[PDB]
Amino acid sequence: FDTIKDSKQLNGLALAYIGDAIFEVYVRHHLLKQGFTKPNDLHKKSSRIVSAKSQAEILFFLQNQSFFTEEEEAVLKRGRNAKNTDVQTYRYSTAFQALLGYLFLEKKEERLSQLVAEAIQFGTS
Amino acid sequence: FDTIKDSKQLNGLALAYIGDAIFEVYVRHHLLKQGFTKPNDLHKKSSRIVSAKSQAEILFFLQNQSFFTEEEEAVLKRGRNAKNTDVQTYRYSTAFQALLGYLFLEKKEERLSQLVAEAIQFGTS
Repeated sequence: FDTIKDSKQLNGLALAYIGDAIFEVYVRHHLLKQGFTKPNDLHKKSSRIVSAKSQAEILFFLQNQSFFTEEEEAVLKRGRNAKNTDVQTYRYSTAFQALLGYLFLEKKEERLSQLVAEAIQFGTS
Repeated sequence: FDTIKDSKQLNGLALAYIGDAIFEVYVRHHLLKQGFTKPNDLHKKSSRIVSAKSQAEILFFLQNQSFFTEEEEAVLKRGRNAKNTDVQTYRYSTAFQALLGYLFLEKKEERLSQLVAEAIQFGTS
């Protein structure tokens, strides 16, 4: 993908907007790779993993592992504050989505794969 | 992403399932790159481009350019026949989604970028 000029200046919602799609590709790819193959199977599986509640729970989990660097912490803060979903779950899921968006747009490919794998480990289990 | 064993044997719906997410990342990235930045802006933009009607129209367009190779034609046939949306628009959009899924999973990265850019040229305009 092309570099986007000043992508790191993007507001939290704009970062969360790309992050949410990125997470969906990783999760759907994961489920295919596990040998699921049926439609109603795969959509039930991915909607469960990609839901706001589940992304909130994932982020909490990763915070207790002290997974993140200070740069990533700053991007999560940006997403959490970006101006039938709970307020706190909205804030945390948007934080997680903004970080994925950020890592993707900044082309931190290795770190993004690491983070999503961790997220998927927890969110599937 | 890891290779998925016998990914090319996947049924049309399973290929369309990953293709649809892939298309969403490309389209969202495109809109960010164009310097859109507002939420209600970007979602209105991408839902318009990624809708079944618009993917049907895109595929028709590309067919008249005789864009596709014979291998890709076979994958479109698989998606079109995979067992408030119109029947024909469903069939064509699923065909387009299965091809993107296929190109992605088979790691035909250059061809996938080519196809999506063409799709986005037409679908935005």
